[PDB]
Amino acid sequence: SDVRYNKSFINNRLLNEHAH
Repeated sequence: SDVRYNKSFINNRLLNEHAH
């Protein structure tokens, strides 16, 4: 059960580096 910890921690940071 590691869906938010790594599988959607790295994918979430691409939108933060681009938007913010």
